[PDB]
Amino acid sequence: DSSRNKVKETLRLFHGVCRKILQEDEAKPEDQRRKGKGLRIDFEASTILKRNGKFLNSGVHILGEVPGVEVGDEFQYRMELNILGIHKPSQAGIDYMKYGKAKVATSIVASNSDVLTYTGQEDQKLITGNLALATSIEKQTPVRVIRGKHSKGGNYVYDGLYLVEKYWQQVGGMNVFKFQLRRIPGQPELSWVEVKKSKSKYREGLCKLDISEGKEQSPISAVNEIDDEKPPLFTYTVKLIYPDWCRPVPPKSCCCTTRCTEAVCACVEKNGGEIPYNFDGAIVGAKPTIYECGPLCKCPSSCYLRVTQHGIKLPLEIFKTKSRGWGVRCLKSIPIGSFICEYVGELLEDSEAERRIGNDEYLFDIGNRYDNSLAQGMSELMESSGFTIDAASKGNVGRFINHSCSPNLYAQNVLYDHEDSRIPHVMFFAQDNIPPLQELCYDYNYALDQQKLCFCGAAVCRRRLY
Ligand SMILES: C[S@@+](CC[C@H](N)C(=O)[O-])C[C@H]1O[C@@H](n2cnc3c(N)ncnc32)[C@H](O)[C@@H]1O
Ligand SMILES: [Zn+2]
Ligand SMILES: [Zn+2]
Ligand SMILES: [Zn+2]
Ligand SMILES: [Zn+2]
Repeated sequence: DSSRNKVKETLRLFHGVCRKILQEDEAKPEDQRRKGKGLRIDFEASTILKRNGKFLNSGVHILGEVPGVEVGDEFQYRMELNILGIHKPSQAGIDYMKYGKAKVATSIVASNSDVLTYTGQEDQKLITGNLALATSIEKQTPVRVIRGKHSKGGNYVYDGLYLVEKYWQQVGGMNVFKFQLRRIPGQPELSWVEVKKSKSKYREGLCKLDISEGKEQSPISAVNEIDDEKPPLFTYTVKLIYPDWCRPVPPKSCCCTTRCTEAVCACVEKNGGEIPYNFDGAIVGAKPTIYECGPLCKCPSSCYLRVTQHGIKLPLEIFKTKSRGWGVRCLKSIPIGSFICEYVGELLEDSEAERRIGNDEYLFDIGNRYDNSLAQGMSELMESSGFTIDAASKGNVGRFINHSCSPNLYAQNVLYDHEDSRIPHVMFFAQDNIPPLQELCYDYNYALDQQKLCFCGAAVCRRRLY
């Protein structure tokens, strides 16, 4: 609830600190850098959050559901599990707590879909963690299972609550304990099961293979498992449509022959003397404006300042919701800070967009969307436009992204093929590690009374869309 938002914002803060530390290391000459030394940005970020009182459920073990943590949630670092109190050991696979005179397991990190076999702990002994997991069988107390998928992206997934049914002992060439767990009925489906079904021959609800019809480099399918509706009529466009008096003037370019770096390069200077992306392509954090290198920059395509201009990289699809029409999701998980897509449509003066008929549901009002909340919290740890994008008649997949009061995306202004700040590119970025098939949403930011109810379903919902 408030708990859900607290959890998400705590993880967001953590990754913000990680990527700021990394940004500061990447700003150094490639021998003053510590990443080789075995810099540990997750460890350092964890220490910073700890000293500033940001850990949740600290000093206590929890049996069963953890408030604000949901089945399917993903984590990049094991340390995130400790920050949230999901799983306390930094390395050990089994976490446990006192229970009556005994100890029972609270959580395991694990490397017929409701059934799981888990390997324990040079013979293994029935002590500590192994003994606790064994005791879970007798008490029939719940165990949280965190599944390791195997580096940016979700590496761990919360798969929910399980019961331990039995254990046995076998040669691993020394002796090991093995445990069989079974998922408690009534929980949301495992995300790996949902993904498996989405990859099927006969996948239910498939309406259209490609709503772009060949224009996108990768097809964007449409799925409807709710009703018989097919996707709405519109002309798919991967290119912005400019008025003629707004066609791009050649921007200032940089003379760098190698990839651009900083804390010489004009484009680094545009960004305030720093690189707004990490070297792995993820955005460090939202800013009012990001300047990418342009067509005449001497730098290679691999330039750290060339990200959103390369277009969609993720496998997107549109799908039917029960109460908000069509929305957008991704067939795989999305690492925090990843570029999603642009909001593409016709660029119009606000007055022109307003005058036109039938387009009100597909307008992106440019400007005043930078949220500096995170920048502020992080500092504690250590402009307007007269233009609108009309995607009603002509637009890309961006027109289908719904609103949420607790969104997993945000809009980011980007300039690269021109310097006209009145009409920046509107680029969406992830602000969570997003589970596969989770609906993608951002804050529409409509002012109330300039009525329509908000159906985003968040616990902190502001109740009205406008
Ligand atoms: C840009 S369209 C998004 C795609 C749209 N759902 C469709 O089927 O084409 C914006 C419209 O989606 C609906 N919508 C988006 N988010 C909503 C929300 N949180 N609550 C209620 N309706 C929403 C509203 O009808 C809104 O006018
Ligand atoms: Zn440069
Ligand atoms: Zn440049
Ligand atoms: Zn460059
Ligand atoms: Zn809402």
